[PDB]
Parts: sequence; C-alpha cells; structure tokens
Amino acid sequence: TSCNPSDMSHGYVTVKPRVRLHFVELGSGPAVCLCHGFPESWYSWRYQIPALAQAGYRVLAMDMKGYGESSAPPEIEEYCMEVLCKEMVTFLDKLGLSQAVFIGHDWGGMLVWYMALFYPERVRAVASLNTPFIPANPNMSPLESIKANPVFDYQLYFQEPGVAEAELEQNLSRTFKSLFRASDESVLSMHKVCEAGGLFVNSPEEPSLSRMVTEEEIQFYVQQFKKSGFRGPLNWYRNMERNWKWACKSLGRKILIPALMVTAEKDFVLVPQMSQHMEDWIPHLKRGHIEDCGHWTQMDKPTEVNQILIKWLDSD
Amino acid sequence: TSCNPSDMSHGYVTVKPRVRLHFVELGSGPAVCLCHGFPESWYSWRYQIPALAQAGYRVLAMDMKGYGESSAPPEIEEYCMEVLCKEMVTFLDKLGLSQAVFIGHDWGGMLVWYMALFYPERVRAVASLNTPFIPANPNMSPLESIKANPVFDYQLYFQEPGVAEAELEQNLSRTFKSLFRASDESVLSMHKVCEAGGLFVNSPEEPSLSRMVTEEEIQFYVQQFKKSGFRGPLNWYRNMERNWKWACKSLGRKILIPALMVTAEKDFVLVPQMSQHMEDWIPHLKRGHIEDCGHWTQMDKPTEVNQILIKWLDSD
Repeated sequence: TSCNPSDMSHGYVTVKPRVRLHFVELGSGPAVCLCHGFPESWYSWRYQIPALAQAGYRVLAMDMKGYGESSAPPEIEEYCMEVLCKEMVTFLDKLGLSQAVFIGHDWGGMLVWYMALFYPERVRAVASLNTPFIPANPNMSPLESIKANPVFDYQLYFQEPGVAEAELEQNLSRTFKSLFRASDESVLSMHKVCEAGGLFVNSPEEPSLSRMVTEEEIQFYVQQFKKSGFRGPLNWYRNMERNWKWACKSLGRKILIPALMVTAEKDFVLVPQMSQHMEDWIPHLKRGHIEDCGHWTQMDKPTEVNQILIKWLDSD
Repeated sequence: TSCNPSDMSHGYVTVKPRVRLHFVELGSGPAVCLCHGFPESWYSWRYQIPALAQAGYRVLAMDMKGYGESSAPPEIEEYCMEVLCKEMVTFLDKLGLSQAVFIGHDWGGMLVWYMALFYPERVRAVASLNTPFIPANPNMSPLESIKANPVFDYQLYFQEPGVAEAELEQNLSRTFKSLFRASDESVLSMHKVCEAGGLFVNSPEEPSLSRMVTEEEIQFYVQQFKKSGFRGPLNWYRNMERNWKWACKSLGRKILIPALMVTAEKDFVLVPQMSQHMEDWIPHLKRGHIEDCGHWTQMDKPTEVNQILIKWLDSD
C-alpha cells in the first residue's frame, strides 16, 4: 500500500517571495509533517502516508526546499538550517497549524531536531529516522569532525559547487538505481571519493534494479530531479559552518517534548551507535530499532517503520 | 480578518482525468468544506475562513467546478448535480477524509443538500445559506416551476449557451460591481430579463462600488473569471431536468444528520419563506436568520454569519 501521485492532494504554500513549498496531504486528525532526506522526495514516504492516515493522522509529506515541485533557488545560503526551519514555521502559520508532529529522515532528520530545539512551541512531538541529535561541539570545527571520520569523505566532495552536480545529473536513471539499494546490494564505498574521481567511478554503468524499488519508482525520481537537478539538494551540505554557528546558540537547552529516535542496523553512514548518548539530553527519549535495514529506511523496512511510528504516535 | 490569496495554502485534487478542483485550506480540527455559489469564488468565504479556523476547524474553501483555478470543461452535462456531487466524494477520498461538514451558499447550498441526501455517510453535518431544501415534485417539471415564479425569469435567460456569457463577459468589472451589492443598493431588474434583451441593459454603465466591497476585492473576481469565463459557472443552471430526474430517485427519504438553514431577510430570489416546511423532511434542523441581509450573505453580514455557524458547529 503506497501512493499514486495523481491520486493525491497537492498543496502549495508561498513561505516567501521567491519560495513556495509543495506537499502532499492525506488523512484527518493531528497533523504529522514528514521530511525526507537527500536525495529523495515526498514520494520516499509512499508507504507511511497511507498507513499513518489510516491510523487516524493528518499527513503532510513535504518536498523539502530544492526538491521536486518546491522552489530551488541557486543560492547556497538558502539551505542552511536556520533559514529552512524559519520557512517550516512560516509554512505552519499559513496553513493555520499551531503545532505539528515532525518526522524526518536523513537531512530531514536533522531539520526536525533543529525545529525541536529552536521552535519547541510549534512541534508537538519529534521523531528522526537514522539521524541522531548530536549537540554542537563549540571547539571542534565542523570541517574537523569529518577529516576525523573516514566515511564522511563524500561530504567534502559535495562542497565544491558544480562537481557533484555534474556527476549526479549525468545519468539520472543510473544515479537513483545506484543509490537506492539495500545495504547488501550496495555498489558504493564512501571511503575514497575525493581522490578516486567521483562517487560512481568504480560502480557499474548499467546497474541492476534493487529489490526495494520498481523501475516505475525510479522513473518518478528521475522526472522529479529533471526540473531542478542536484544543486539545491546538495546545497544542504554546504552550510556546515553556518549550521554549527547557529547550533551553538542552543548549546544549553533541552528537548522536553516527546521524542523518538529510530536506528537502522545497516546504515553504514548514520550508524546506530552515533545516537547512544541521546538520553543524556532527552531523558524521556523513546527508541525503535530496525534489523537488516540500510540507509533508505522507509523503502527498506516500511512495515516495521509504520509499526514503530504508529505505536509511538498513539502513545506520545 | 479576511484573506490574502498568496498567504493561503492552495490544494489541487484531480477527481477525473481532466477535472482538477482547487481549494484553499486553513486550520486544524474537523474538516469543513465551504462551497460558494454563482458567480463567486473560494474568496467569497474570506470572512469565514479565518474565523472558523480560529474557532478550531479545518477549513477547505473550494473553487467549485467551473470557477477560478478549478477545471472548467465546456460540456453542460459536466455541471449537473449528480456529477458535481460524485466529484466532491472523490475529492474526500483523495484527501483521505471519511467525513466533512459541508457548508454551502446559493448553488453551493443546493449541492450540499444533495450531498446530505445521497451521501449522508460522508457528510458529518450540513448547513446552507439562503438556499432551501425543497424536495423534488415528480408531477411538475422544473420549467413549470420557473413560469409560476417570475422572479426566476433570469434563469431562462441563462439557458441558451453563449447568450448570458456575452453580456456577463463584456465588461467584468461592471458585471461584478453590478452584482455584488447590498439589497438597498440594487440596480438589477430580475423580473424582465428576456424582454429587455440583457440583465444589465437598464442599469448604469459605470456603477459605484457597493459599501460591501473594495475595488481590490472586485478586481480579484475579475482576474479569476478571465481564466475560464462564464460558460462553466452558467452551466450550473442548464441541468434542471437532469437534476430533477436525479432528485426524484431519493423517493422521499429524509435527511437525518445535523442540519442548519440560515435565511436572509433581504434576499429577494432565495426568500426566507421558501424554507418554511423543511422540518418535515429534516427532523434535526436548526435555524439561523439574518436581518438586513441580502443575497451575498458572507460579505453583507460576515460577523452574524460567523457567530451562527460557529455556535452551531460547536454544539452539533
């Protein structure tokens, strides 16, 4: 049970002159806002949208800024957490929603944590898939926290505007088939991306279709990314200094709203152990864990994702 | 408080391959679907949208089929009540709404009574402004009812395709300034429209702005009706026999859901006494009545409309 795009309600909200945000909407009850990661789409929530609606929730599945039918301004600073969060609050204002539950994955995970810290009054409850909440280290540069973790090398590859874009936009069909794979089907090492050409140099030219996706599902993502490309999406990675600067102003404060951290056993970039000290900042934090599950959590173990989210939603 | 269109959430639902219904959405809580009349817009609910939203309701204010950003197919049969009603059901299905409160005015009022009649399981409660529910008379065509009451003479003028269009479309600013007036500011001859040749042909060339509206608000309607003209809206009147035959299939069943009839003292076409026997067919009918109020109820007496609807909503 997934979604057909033309059978959904499509919403559009202008949060500022140059910027409209597009979303899909299904169900009635408390408002649940779903925020995808990189490089995805509202469509990445196709298994959760109908399930949460049927569980008695009003689901808003976003195209995040830079993606799909949402605006994709070229300026890098338009995608820093501060600016993205304010727009999400403007979004709630224009829909007349005093609060929403926020659920995010990957970069969307990151964003909802930030909403929880800087806009707790507008966030009823907060849930993240894969993305942990790591307090800002005011002494360690952000750039530094990477050259200290080997699997984050691709993030440096993403910094130079035009470089990752041109490789990722080269064959869009190849890009998504290469990325959207189970952990055991993976054909990418995140180790040595900068020195050894790009992200796909040593991976196949005509990669096979993963067990998780159909050819029709891949083509939806292709069509979405034809309209703005990867620049906007990648600009999410190009604000680490600003995001760190901004995060440090919150250094003392605590998330007191209900919170859920869901970890994927086989996400080799957003590892479960990265989240291990989160109760030290959120004592009441609930958890879920999903075995045999990679980075693309919603796609990989949709049934477990739905069970975990619904159980948490119905209780806190 | 009114509305500024670019400050609103805009939603779009495809109900049939080439039919797309546009709506504005504001607020959280039980779903309230507002259906305007002829020749209006979602915008006609500008005073109710924020009031109802602030009172704890999720307001969906529609552009009805043929209007604004909704599809306006040219075929007459597309605007018979049976088809419009089924499309509103499909609208709820794609939004994932099991029920909604339907509130309509004028033609939208007629649509909501039929929603209540034929789809009571999808209608939480029903309210109508001005438009009464009169059960079909199986021994009297709709042409014979219009002859008896000569205040519906304009409806005959509306039947021949192209004729009423040419006059209403000639000068849009004039059309809306002449129509949107308080009862005491009326310049319209409703009695002899076919004899005169035109609806406005005896009224001013450069009419004044009614105390009810600003020039800005009139210009909003002008921009809207440039998109599709009057053929779609006027097609609402061109299905009397189709509507009659369909309403006869209800076989004198009753409306058992909570219902509200709001009458307007000075509407000289949808007269208050036209509603007088409705409690026979509608056991649980509550009533409101607005004094000094003409046909354009929502603009004329927004504060009184709001208090009546909000009180009824909170109790029923």
